[PDB]
Order: sequence, then structure tokens, then C-alpha cells
Amino acid sequence: NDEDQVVVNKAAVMVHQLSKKEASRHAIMRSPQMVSAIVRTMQNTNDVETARCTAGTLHNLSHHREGLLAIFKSGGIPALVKMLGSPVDSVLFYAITTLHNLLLHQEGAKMAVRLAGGLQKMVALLNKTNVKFLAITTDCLQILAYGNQESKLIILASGGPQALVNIMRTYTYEKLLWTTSRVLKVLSVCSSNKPAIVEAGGMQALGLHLTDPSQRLVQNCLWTLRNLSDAATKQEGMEGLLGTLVQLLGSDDINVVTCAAGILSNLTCNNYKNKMMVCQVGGIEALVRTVLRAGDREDITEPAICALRHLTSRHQEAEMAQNAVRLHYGLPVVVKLLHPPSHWPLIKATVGLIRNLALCPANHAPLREQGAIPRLVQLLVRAHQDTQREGVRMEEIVEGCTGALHILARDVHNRIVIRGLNTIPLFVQLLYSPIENIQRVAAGVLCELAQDKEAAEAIEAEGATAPLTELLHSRNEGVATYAAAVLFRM
Repeated sequence: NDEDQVVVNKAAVMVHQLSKKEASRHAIMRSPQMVSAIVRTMQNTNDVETARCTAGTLHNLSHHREGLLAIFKSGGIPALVKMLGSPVDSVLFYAITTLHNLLLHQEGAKMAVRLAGGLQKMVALLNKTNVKFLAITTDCLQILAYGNQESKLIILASGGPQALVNIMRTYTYEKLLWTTSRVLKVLSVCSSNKPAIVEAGGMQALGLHLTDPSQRLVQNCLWTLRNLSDAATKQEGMEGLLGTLVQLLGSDDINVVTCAAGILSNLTCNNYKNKMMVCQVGGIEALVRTVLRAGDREDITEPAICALRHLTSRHQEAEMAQNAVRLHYGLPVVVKLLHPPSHWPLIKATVGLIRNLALCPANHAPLREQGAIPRLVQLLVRAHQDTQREGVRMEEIVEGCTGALHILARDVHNRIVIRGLNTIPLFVQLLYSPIENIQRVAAGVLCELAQDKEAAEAIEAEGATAPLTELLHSRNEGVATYAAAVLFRM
């Protein structure tokens, strides 16, 4: 039969019972007339049992493909969103569930919800306390934000990051934690959201769940953590997270290992506090084992080497880390990574690690015995030639290899090897480099070599007096100091 009228609700309790039975439910969504009256009643009524009964109806309809369209074209979406402002409590449930079904299957619902101001309403509801309601709400936000930078910035403005992090800090309900982590993951790739997540303590919060039995939750937290750690700030209370990350390096899951290495790489970069802690929980040993176990998987070795590079310089236990790499059988494999099939990013990271390891006198001989010097020379020679003829710039390979050789040249037996490879003409040539940092390490390695009279003569014979004289007036104070140092020993 036809519609309700005015001042009567019994019709609301009417349409319900039928929406349950399929038979009438088909008739009801097959009727593009009263479905609009269902909507009209819901948004407008100030009665509780009528409002909840009305929302519950549309819910039952959202289960069927035509029931969606029925609600869709009837303009039910802006109504349901308005029902997300409804007070206690079951009306919020039917509303968010219906929207969810629409967002899942019904096409056009996404943009429609966005236009209705659904994003703002949903973010506001993240302070509720029902985990099932929060799981549905967070999933909607995920559906709306994925591959849609517009929605991501809205969620940010509405205070999404802080609310989502609080959920991760509060609840233990797996499905909610998982769903919330997927939203944070989507937001993590956003350049605007990422710092907000980090500022909300997102990294510590995600770190809480890295030992959860749910692998999909663990992996989501890892993926998000890598994006967030990607140039994050100086955070406190990272002790537990760092300890777990080192722990996760031994995981049998390669994707867990890849993420753990990457995050540790990012968190240790220019952060001596994080360097200390990672070292103090066995980071070197774990990272070395990881490199050995990884073989030629550069997805793993590259962030692992990078992490090792960070840990082996500029912090209180740097020297200890430099020894630790050797003590844990690391030197042979590190040198091996300078050879094919290693690609430039790994090679660059490896060279930088050798440079730090060479700071430790006890590493001079083993590095020499492994054949680091000729390989470093071959890299430098070929890299330089290529700079004379985007990814990794060869100017970085040139500077890196020359830098590593600069440190290795502190050892007497190394200087004989380096010199024996006819490198002096190359080094002198590098004094003409447009790049100051290259001039600096070129002058530096010459300064080390020129401590031996025979080398000092070969250096002078190479016509190095003139370039060094010009570099005396370099605005780079370091370049000038080395230039004067070589001149003196000549």
C-alpha cells in the first residue's frame, strides 16, 4: 500500500518488518517513491524509535544491488551523513553501515559522500568507544581516502591523524587496529599527513603492534612505519620500537625483514641517540647477519648497509660498531657488494660503509686483504671517466671512493697498494673538480700519500703544485687546509 501521512509513525514500524522478509523488500526498493519518504521521515523526525526504525530500514535495503541505487538516486546519502550527527546511539550504527555498503558496492557513492561532508562527519566519530562502530567508520575513511589526495587533506584538516593514532594506542580489537592501520598507511604517503602522523606519536603507536599475532596488522604497521620514518623528526620514547625492529630483522618473512631494515635505516640517519640504542640492542650483529642472509637481494642489503653506515659514524659507540662489523664476520661480504650484480644505490651505500669501517685501524688490514682497494679504484676510475663523458650521480661515486681511499690511506701498506695502482695522476686531476667535496677528499688522499717521500715526488712530478696553490684560496676552509698540507710535504 501507499505512503504514510502526517503525525503518524506506526508506518515507520510498518516498513521495517517487511524489509526483513525478502518478498516485500524487493517490492519496497522496486518502489522509487516511498523510499524517498523513508528518507524524508528519517532526517526530519525528532522521535527516537522512529528515527532508529527508519535508518534500520534503509540498511536492510542496502544489502541488495537495486536497494543501493534506490537509496542512491533518492538522495539518501546526504541524509545518512546528517544522521552521523545523530545522538545515542543505534542510529549512528545503521547510518554508518548503510554508507559503508554504498561505498563498497554502489558506484558514485564515494564522491557523493565526500560532497555531503561525510569525511568531516566520519573523522569526528573517531572519538567514539564502540570498536565495531570504529571498525566500520575507519574502513569508510580508508575507502574514501585511497587514491584521492583531496580526501586525504580533508581528513588531515579534520584532525584525522591524531584520532587514528589514539585508536592505535587504545584498543586491542584486531579488526579495528588493522582497519585503522590501513587508513594511516594511505595517509602516510601524503606529504602533508605524514608529519602530522609523526607529530601525533604515530610511530610509537604503530610500534606497539609489531609483535601482534596478526601478520596483516604487523605488515600494515611496518609499511606505514617505513613511509613515516622516511624523513621523520627527532622523537622520544623510540626505545621499544627500535628494539623490536632489530628483533624483526631475524624474521623468516622477507617482507618483514625488508621493512625493518628500511625503517632502521631511516631512523638512524643523522640521529646519534637512535644510533646508540640500535647498537646497544645488537643492531650491528643483526644487520650484518641480515646482509649475509639476504644474498643478492638488494631490497634487503641496501637499507641494511645504509643502516650499518649510519651506525658506524658520529656517535659515542661508533668505534665499537666499526669493530663489531669485523668481529661478526662482516668485512668479506661488505667488500663483495662492491662487485656485480650490485647496482649503483647499493654500491654507493657500501662504499660509504667502507669509508666508516676504515676509521678503525684494525679494519685496515682485513679490508686490504679482501681486495677493497683495487675495486674501489676501479669504481672511481670508471665513475670519473663517466663524469667527463637521474638515479645515482657518478660524482657521488667519485667522491665516495676517493673518500674511502682517503681513510684507508692512513695505513702504510694501503698507501703502497693505492700508489701501485697508479692513482696519483687521477687524484691530481680531481683537484680540478667543480665540486668542493671532491676537491677536499682528493687533496686529503694526496696529503696522506705525500707523507711518503717517494710518493710526494711522484705527486709533484704529476704537476700538482699549481692546482693545490689555487685551492689555497678556496672558500671551503677544509679544501684549503689539505691543499696546504700537501704543498708542505712536497
